[PDB]
Amino acid sequence: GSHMQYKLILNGKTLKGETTTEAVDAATAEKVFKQYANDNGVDGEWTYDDATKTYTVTEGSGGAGGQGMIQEPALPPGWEMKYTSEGVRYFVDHNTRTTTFKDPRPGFE
Repeated sequence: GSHMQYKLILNGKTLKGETTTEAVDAATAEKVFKQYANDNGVDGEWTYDDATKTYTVTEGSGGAGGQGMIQEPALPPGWEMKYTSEGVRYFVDHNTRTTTFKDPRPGFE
């Protein structure tokens, strides 16, 4: 009667499931399910649809590009390509501040 049903969907990776709760407020339905999702380690962009009273908590914000593992020329941010006084090629991880030998030729053929 005075109680209205509300849904929840936990779109997570190691935590996936659905549930339902009864409340007289929308804010209360949120707050109760937040404590519910909390103990499951699920928090995310809290979306809602007024047609179905479905609260949707998605674990994440985006997925980003699926392919593009550094396949472009030039040096990437924080990288230095410098040579020794003998013409030997070495790289500098300025991100961690260390030297590293990263050449496309393994063993220098």
